Amino acid sequence: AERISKQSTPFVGAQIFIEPGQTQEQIEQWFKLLAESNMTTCRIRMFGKYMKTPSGTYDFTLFDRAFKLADKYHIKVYATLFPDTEFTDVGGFKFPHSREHQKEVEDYIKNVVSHFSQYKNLAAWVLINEPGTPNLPFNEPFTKERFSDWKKEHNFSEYNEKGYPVLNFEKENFIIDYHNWYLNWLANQVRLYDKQHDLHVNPHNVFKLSGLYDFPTWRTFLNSLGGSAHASWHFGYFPRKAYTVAMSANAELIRSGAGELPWLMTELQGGNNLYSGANPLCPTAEEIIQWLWINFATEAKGGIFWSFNARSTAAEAGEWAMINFKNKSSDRLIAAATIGKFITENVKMMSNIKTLNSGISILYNHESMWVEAAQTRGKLNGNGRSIGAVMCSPLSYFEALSETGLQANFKEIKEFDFSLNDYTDQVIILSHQIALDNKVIKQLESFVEKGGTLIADGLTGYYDYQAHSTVVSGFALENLFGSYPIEYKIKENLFSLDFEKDNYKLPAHLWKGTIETSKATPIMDKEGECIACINQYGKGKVFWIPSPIALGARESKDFSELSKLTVSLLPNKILNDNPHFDKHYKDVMMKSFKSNGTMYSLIINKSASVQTVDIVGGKGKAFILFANKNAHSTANKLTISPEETVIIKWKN
Amino acid sequence: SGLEVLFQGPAERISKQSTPFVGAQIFIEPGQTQEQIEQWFKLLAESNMTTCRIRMFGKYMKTPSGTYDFTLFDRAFKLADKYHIKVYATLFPDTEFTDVGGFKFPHSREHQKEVEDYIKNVVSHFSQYKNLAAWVLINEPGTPNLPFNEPFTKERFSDWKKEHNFSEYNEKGYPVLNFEKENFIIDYHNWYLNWLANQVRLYDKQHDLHVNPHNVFKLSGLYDFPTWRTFLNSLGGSAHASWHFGYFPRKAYTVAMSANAELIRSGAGELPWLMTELQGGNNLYSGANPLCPTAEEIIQWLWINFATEAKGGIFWSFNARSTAAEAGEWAMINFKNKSSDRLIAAATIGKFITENVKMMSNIKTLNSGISILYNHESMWVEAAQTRGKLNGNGRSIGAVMCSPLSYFEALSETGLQANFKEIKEFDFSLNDYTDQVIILSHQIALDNKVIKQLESFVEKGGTLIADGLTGYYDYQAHSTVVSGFALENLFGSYPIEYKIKENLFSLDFEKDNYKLPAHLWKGTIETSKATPIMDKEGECIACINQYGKGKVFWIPSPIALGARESKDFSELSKLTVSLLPNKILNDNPHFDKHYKDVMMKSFKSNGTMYSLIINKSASVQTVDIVGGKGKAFILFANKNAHSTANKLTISPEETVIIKWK
Amino acid sequence: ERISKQSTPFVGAQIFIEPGQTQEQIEQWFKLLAESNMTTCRIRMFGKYMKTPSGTYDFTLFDRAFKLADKYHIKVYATLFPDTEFTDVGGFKFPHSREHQKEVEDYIKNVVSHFSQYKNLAAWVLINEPGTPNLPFNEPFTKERFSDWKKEHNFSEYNEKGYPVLNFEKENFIIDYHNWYLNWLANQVRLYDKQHDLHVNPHNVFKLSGLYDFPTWRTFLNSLGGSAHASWHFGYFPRKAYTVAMSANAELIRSGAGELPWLMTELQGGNNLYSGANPLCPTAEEIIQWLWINFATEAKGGIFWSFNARSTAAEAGEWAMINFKNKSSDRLIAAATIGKFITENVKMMSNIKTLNSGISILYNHESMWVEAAQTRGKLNGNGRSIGAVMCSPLSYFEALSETGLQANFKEIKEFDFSLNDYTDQVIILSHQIALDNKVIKQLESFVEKGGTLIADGLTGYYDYQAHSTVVSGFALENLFGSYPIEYKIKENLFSLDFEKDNYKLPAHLWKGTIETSKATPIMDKEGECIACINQYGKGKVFWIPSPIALGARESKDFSELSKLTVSLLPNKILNDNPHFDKHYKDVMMKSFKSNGTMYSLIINKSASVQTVDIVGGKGKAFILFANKNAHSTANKLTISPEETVIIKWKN
Ligand SMILES: [Cl-]
Ligand SMILES: [Cl-]
Ligand SMILES: [Cl-]
Repeated sequence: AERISKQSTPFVGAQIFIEPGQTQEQIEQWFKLLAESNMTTCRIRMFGKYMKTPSGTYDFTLFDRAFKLADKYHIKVYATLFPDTEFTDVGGFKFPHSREHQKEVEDYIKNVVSHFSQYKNLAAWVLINEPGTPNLPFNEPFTKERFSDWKKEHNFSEYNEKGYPVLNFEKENFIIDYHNWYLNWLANQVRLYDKQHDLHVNPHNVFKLSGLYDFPTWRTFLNSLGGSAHASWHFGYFPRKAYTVAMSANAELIRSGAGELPWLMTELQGGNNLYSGANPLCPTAEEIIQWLWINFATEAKGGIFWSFNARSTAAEAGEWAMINFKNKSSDRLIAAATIGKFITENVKMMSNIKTLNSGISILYNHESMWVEAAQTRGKLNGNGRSIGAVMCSPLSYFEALSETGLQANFKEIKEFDFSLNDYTDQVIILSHQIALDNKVIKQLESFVEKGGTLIADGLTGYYDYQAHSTVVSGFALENLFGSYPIEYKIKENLFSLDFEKDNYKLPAHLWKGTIETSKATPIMDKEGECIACINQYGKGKVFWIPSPIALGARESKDFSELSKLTVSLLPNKILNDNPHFDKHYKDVMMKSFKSNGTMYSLIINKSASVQTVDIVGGKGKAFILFANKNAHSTANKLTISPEETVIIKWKN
Repeated sequence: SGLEVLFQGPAERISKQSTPFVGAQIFIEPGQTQEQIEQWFKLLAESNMTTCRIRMFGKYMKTPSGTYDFTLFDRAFKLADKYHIKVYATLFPDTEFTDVGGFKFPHSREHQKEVEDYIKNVVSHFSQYKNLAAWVLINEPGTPNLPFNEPFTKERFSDWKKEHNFSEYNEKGYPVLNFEKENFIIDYHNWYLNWLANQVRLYDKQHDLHVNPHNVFKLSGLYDFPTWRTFLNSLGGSAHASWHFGYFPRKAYTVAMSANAELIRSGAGELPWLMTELQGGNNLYSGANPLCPTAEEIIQWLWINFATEAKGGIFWSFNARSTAAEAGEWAMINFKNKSSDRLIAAATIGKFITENVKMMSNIKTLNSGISILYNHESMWVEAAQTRGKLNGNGRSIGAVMCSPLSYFEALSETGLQANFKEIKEFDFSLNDYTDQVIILSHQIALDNKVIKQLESFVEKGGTLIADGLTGYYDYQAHSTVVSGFALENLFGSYPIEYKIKENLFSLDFEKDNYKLPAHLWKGTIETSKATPIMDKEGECIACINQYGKGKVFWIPSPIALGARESKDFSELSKLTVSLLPNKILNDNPHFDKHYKDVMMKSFKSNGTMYSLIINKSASVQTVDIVGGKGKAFILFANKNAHSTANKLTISPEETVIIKWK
Repeated sequence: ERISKQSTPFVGAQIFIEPGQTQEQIEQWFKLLAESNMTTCRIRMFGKYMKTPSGTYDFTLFDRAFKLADKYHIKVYATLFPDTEFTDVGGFKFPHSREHQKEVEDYIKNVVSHFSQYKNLAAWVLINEPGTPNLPFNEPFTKERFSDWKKEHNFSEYNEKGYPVLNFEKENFIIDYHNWYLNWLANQVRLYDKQHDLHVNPHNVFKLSGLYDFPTWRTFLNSLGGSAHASWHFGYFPRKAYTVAMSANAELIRSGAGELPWLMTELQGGNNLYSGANPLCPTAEEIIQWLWINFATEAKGGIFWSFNARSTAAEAGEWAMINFKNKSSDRLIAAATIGKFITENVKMMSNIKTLNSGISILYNHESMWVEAAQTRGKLNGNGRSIGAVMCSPLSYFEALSETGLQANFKEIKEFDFSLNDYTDQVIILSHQIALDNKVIKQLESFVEKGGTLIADGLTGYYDYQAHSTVVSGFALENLFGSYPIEYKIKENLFSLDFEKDNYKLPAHLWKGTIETSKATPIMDKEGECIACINQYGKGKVFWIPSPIALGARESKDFSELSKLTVSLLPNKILNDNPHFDKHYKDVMMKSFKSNGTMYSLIINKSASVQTVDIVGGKGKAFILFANKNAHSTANKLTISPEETVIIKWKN
């Protein structure tokens, strides 16, 4: 069996949806067109329901037929473990219902892995489709018992060391361990019968469900990390014209989770929402190209579309498909085929992509999400007083930097390497990360002391990991920030922070923060209040502005001032060595990468007008390698059309 | 035959030749005085109303010892008889005071026995009054909240499932849904109403049996009218402006009432029908879309129903309830027990009937030959696919009824009659469908059996117009668009894609720079036998298939819903007229062009043709009437309408009846 | 000391005590509180922070706070707050079980026996914020109490005439249940302490007044309190009318108190981060506005929640008057100016009596209960929703506030109907949809004896059993000299245009038409009878059955309601009471007396400087208090946006 690595040739692929009633002729037509569309890979849901017989034996014939037709057309298979479940369950169950159900799953894995491991075109086991859910089954006996046991094996006090009341987030910490346990158990079950094939899983809805996911632990039992990134389910925090930024952030979040493992996008939107989806669309040909290039530029080893062909009955019947109802290519399959073709014509370049890290990392943590859920009591009013502000704030910084043509990491705090000796020219952004503990504050102190730049806005560090506010009891970040909060005062959803000397008018959301400096240099507003500071801490710097300016940019639909302020704070080396825009461009993105020593840039225009983007930083002259609407450059000034995707190769 | 007439006895038996009546609920509860009740019947008689409806509350007849005391209702029946008023009597067993509408099914076997006792006592006693006109078996059968929680319903559903044999796969092997709940609910309504009819018939074989289905644009998926015909003498209805017409603005409650009348008329088949429950007065705290009907609306509603073959209009209510829910609400009389402008208006229509008995007793709607068809299964599949979302678009509950109602409105604004029928109420057995038209607008579920009926209809000369997602699914929510399109033969074409767009977009045709409003989804197709119609992007968006002697126009984008969303039915009117057989436009009075917020429907009585015209626009309108034969004589006009040679000048809110000389 | 109507008013604040705090921090709070001219604190006596593993009471945490209070001469309102979940911000409202009741008995014995011995204890707060919108009918203690209550009451399903009725068993039980538990808490305290004032803070009064029988509570309290939070309780108003909200809230509690002194136990002292329904941080200007409104309405105190903040989870670092460095915010600086004014003006400030115009706006429990039945709990913000029966009288209250006229805001049973003469008195019944025969006889007596009755909206449409006498035989026909004909629903906002006086009154939702017998009819420009004036003995009735107070609310314009109401007031009210020469949008005035001297409070909530011409009563304006340099010329006051002014009337 071929094993995926960081040097593998990336593929374009699609789900092949197999259910009873389909003909041999139909299935062959799908694999034939898939191969002709420069796709090398499919994913097949190994439905337990469609292998169980009246007598209780396993009949594999429906899936044998599909695997053999895949093999005939040289198509490799991602096989999803999908035990018997109700027909109406579109995504699959996330945990066993009962001990008896766990034994049924054991039997399912034994039978399916023992049989299908023998196909030479099997590429990977997907341990479970879309682990995690917003509706965790605390009602069910299996989960209820595991939670009770977990609480008894943990030793939590109702008071902290100083004597203050605390919350312990038992449910949230259990759910992390429970996901770790079930996925590790699935991996162990597969490994009883198959030690040869890659193990894979697709975390999903990552801007909501990241607080369920411990990716560093998952690395210990996976060969590759996957993902679902659907425009109609996962990108609700963005308008459609910023699905570029959404896909880039989603790719960066999975890339960070993968660490040293290769990653790929297991499940992308291939087609139309009729009745399905939260934010329904039919992707354009232009969007298909945008999403494949964004993922490959972010080190993806594959993009698999849900779905090649459609389900026929009830939920999503005739929805999501890349082929039309005559089983011929839509403009989406034609577009995807151009990217498969580009890969086959550019194998060495496309097999060795490394993202060009600017040195900017936007960090989120589980605990800011968990504390926010407790403090907002689950309200969904779309503001800072609602679920989602702790992810929308860092995503807004991410957007501002994308609109400056700067790459940024999007990482859980535990995925950041705090162990190095030197952080000169590195930048951490902590945007409205409302919960930080003493351990992470020491890591941030070390980072800044060793030359790091820390940017913090909104309610970053207002609470610890027990929802205890050190702002009230004795501020844990006083040392690092060289300053102390004074007040928060609630204002309107959108207000202006007007700096002394007109240096900036920053859009701000909901709360105005005021501070008192000791060691830091104060920054005053036109009302004579202290609204920000710069602290020199060892060899590094802190910029702290306790009003939500990233959320202010989001609310005002204008990232230009956040871009300008952030650029002014970046170490010179980042702007000298990284291709970026000469200024902020609304609804344009760029991210750069390297392959075998050569530098490349990806540029996408999501504005309504032709844009001329002046690219500066790094070295070399633009050669346009890919441009789907005949972009042209004059010196390093790129003229790019609405919805166009461009790859520049930088020569000498 | 002559055995039915010996059974009939002294009691009136309603027929398609009965003189229509205007009537009102007489609300009887304890605490009212003899003098008050007499005042109501006296004013009802003086208002040219011949008929009342009375709720025979079990609660107000049950005594401490469990005997029935009939005194309260005897008093009312005797005062009705004194003023020559006939009574529709509603069976309404003991129930909580707070239950405004009544329970829809028994709670338990024990409760069923209490209902049996109630029917025995009440029917045995009140059947003896010579002024009893009908038994209403149950008030407003059906509900949006069916009691699956209660033991009687839970057990009936379990038994039903055991007596049906469903597979999880179809003949070709594909997964299926069987809609067990929905099919049970049809059979459950059939069972309980048939049981109530059988219970009444134990004690009274003389009097008409009646029932009032309600909220028909939402609850039609509960109702099997063809089966109900087997135990009713007349079909009724509730059609309340404040409860049932939420899919329409108030200025189109004309169209809402016309469609509601057409839906019940279709359900009635060979039975006579009447409107059992119309809104007679004001909403204070009650209703979803609260109003107080204008005098003009009362006249509009009575004429629309009569023009659609109604044998009566009964207003809820003559007098008001006094305590809690609807206290001092809904009444046609004011708090001094005198006439509101609504009762004065209703009285003019009672007077017209007495002065025009032979005309008004023999109304037959002039069928254009256009039938707008809905089916239970499109509603059931929509409820499964939208997961019950209430966002008011194609991705929500209601689109499968709003789409056909939009075609209905376009035709109303062209002055053309159209039937509104459940697919099983359409007669597919004829040899010739020349000059007949079926509109299937976003009827998302069609099975092989109905497709064969449609093939036969078109082959034999029928015109079929299909828009939106018509035929996307079968009756098991299986999409033949995915597995092998069941309408390919009839349509001479095959779907290619749907692509979701905004709530309102334009279909921009290749030719004439022609534009159609469309809702939510753009459909593209590939033609084999059909003639393709292309858009400016070079995609095929519609086709005409010539199939035997008939034709099919198929446009798989929702253009009826596009007209609804744009609040403009003018293009849908023009397109539909262009597809009609010439004989329909030659033989039927209609407007020379589309008129926004005007309606006309035509009818015949004893060989003479008539037209009803209502102006709901803000301005005086001059409507040029063409088609059929004759010269306009204005027989009814409440605001001094005048005509010059078939051009009618009609005022805002005016109702006009033209007699064609 | 024992509170009385002659006590010197205080400014005070919650001192929030929880484990983890240092001696040094707590001392810093009491020191700054004393330096801020505050004499009083309130402390939540958390059972959770006194219970030991063995079940003994350890009082240490609260001893430390009481001793530091005493050192700085700060008196303590001590809230009885038995052991409860850390997540319970407000406290439980009733015992969960008989066993829980015994735990509460033990808690009261221990806490009252111990803390009664501190010389700086001022009052026991029997329970924090009695009442809740979500009553625990599910729990055994309440389930049993409701069963017993129903067995001891005998309700019929029909009235005397034979009509069906509702009996509102749940609502009547809840009144008796609140009365019982608060009386029981008072009796428990009195087992161990007969020396200290008993106090309680009813809250969210524009929603929860239907839970509260203040006349009964007087029998076991020494003072009535209140919570009046801008972020929880004033949702029926925009922020610019929180002046009117606070004035009405003060008037409602003042009416409930009767002969007892009252004070505001719980005002908003600081910022909402994640908490509150209508979140804000009060301005310095709002702090001053709220203290003066309450004192002008006879309040003996204003206590802010909170001096210092909670540290963990719910409201962590929220609500506090001090900043995160434990120094004064502009809110504490503002409150300190009012504490200073009181110390410099003790005799004036100790003897405030509100100058009653003679106008009383009456609400009743039963209108709220019948509305909840008729609207089925709908929250659509119109007359067909929960709240219209309180928003209607509050709208009249606002119209009068914008005329500079004081008005009482009273439950109907708090009005004294026993007097011989009501000459120059006015009752306004605005959309009080339920009235019974007993209250109608009291209103007949009131009008006969010289009273003026103003009724709008659906006042008297129903009786106390939700039976409409409008349907069966109108109970108010005698008093009104007229009979309803119809209601017809219209749009959310329409205009009632009088034939004669060219009043054009905004009206909400329903148009009422009537027929006059003895009354003089008032016709509109459509030729319909929409109102009447009935002469009844020495008094008069103005009846307009369309909602004109709710019309003013919906149009955001109280000017026409002001003009119409002024035209109906007895001359003596306009001659003897300071008021505005005309309607002023977003300005309020209320007047008071102390030791024979008359004063006026004026607040400008408009965006612009206003010049208000004050007329009525006697004397020349002297500005005694002004936070933005107001000036007067004769009796014409120039007042800045957000400014609070006290005029002393000299002659
Ligand atoms: Cl799968
Ligand atoms: Cl009835
Ligand atoms: Cl407290």
